[PDB]
Amino acid sequence: PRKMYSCAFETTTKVEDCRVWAYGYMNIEDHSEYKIGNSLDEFMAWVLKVQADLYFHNLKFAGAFIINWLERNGFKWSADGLPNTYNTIISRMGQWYMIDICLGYKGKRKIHTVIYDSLKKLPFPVKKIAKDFKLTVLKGDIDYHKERPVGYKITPEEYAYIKNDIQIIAEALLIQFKQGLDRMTAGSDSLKGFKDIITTKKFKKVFPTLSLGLDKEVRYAYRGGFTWLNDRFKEKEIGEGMVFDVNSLYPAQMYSRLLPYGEPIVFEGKYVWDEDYPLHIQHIRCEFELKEGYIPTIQIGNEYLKSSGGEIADLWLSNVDLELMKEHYDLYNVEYISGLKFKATTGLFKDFIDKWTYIKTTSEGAIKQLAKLMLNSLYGKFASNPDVTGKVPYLKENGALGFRLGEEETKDPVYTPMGVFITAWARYTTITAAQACYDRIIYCDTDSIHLTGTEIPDVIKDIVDPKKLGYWAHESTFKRAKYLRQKTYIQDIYMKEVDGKLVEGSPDDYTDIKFSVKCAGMTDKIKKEVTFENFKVGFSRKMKPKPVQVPGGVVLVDDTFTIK
DNA sequence: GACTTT
DNA sequence: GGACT
DNA sequence: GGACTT
Repeated sequence: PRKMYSCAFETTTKVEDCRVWAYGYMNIEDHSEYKIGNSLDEFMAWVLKVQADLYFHNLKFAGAFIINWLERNGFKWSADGLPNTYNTIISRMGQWYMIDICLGYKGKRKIHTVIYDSLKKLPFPVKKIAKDFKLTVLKGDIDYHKERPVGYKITPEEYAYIKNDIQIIAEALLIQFKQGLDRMTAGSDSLKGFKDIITTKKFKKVFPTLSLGLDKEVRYAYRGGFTWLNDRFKEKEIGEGMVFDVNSLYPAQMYSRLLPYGEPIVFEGKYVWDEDYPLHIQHIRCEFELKEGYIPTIQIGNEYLKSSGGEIADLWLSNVDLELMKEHYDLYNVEYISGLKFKATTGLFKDFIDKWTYIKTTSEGAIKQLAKLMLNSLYGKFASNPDVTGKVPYLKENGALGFRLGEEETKDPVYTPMGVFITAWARYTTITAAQACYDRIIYCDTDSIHLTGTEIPDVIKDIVDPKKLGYWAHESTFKRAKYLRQKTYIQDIYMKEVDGKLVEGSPDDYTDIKFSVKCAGMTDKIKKEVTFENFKVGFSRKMKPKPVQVPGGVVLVDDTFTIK
């Protein structure tokens, strides 16, 4: 069958002169077959002849260079696999999955080279993959901005970095493929594995294909994690506190919660209790005002709302979310419009989760990471959007890539109600624990609650455990902290030296402090600049790479990052 | 609701 | 915090 | 065909 290669480019960083200055490829099955060179023309000649499957890490980047070349070297876009054309899978939202370059046919053979994104398989930076998969990695980075003219001679040091980059991804992908995880994406692998375990026969019976109209209604109720900063603590210096984190939040909901299956039944007005269809999604219009003493749960944000402010809220809510809302808010002018009710059961994920949890628990390094990936990448596939209308590349007048929305396309839904309820139960888990600890609650993010003080609250003692699925682990304790916004905080965390290594400590048992920085969108280089003294709204650094399409490819231009 | 790449 | 060219 | 979320 087809050979597989791990590939990379190094590129120049001038908007007026953007080009590949190095390429590397390495056979994923035979890491001894590899080549590094300084010509995209040379690389692409190989691409056209190799009739293989190629992988770049973060194809959205390298892919720009490839398409720029194709468009200048006699290839046009086609969905239909015509000779001397290329097809793509680029989503509406700009996720890159595939470039398929068609040469035509020779004798019986379809001649093509397919290029995939290894980031879809291994959703971490290369450096993190090497660390977690226990693979050899060289310290440091290439000097990105060094002056490199056309034909620039690659140094031994640059060559070694490029070889290491492609070999890390080759090693990681080979391990993944040897486990049987050889579909296009981590989520696709997870879903296939789940079907293997429950059987396709059962899957089809219990997760029937919903009409596009019904799927759209269900999807209105699909929301993600609960992330919230208590205004009481916004931009304030905090003393001691502690963090609890659920042990495997989403798998825990899948393992034990009542979850929907089967063909829904539509109803008008307000849901009437049906023990046989005990879960529902309710379309409701209302105004609302948060009750004193309660955490807000309605996001229409980023922020969770205290009030509808005279704008009528038009919501589709799972019963889990609806009951939270009714408890946390006073509701006014309520109109129950319509909804959908579902059969439900526990246990649909037991065997899958048991299998991969065992592998996780009994394995190390690479295989352990893959078990985590299988467990973590399943729920999201249930709410896959049946609208798969994509984006088509083209060369703009200036010679840079532009993208147009392509032809309308739909596919079958998977089973969106399952996604709606998995995330609803996850939110319920976190919101209810935070609410129980209302007097001390600082911040929530998805599976974690942060409290003032250092003693475990009595009200959650019985649901705290360092390891047990779905319980809250006491993750850390801090000496001081500062929270500016959602996903934007720092902590001085108590640590202790054990066996010559630093691990989480406590106020009564610490040796040192770990200074921890969390800020969404902040790069690691910018994180190095942060201190307790300078961490405030208005903190700014012109150090955030932003991708710009230019003639030849993409330049990552350093842009201003500001805490707003 | 992306999350990485030079 | 906020990309989706 | 493929393709977690918008």
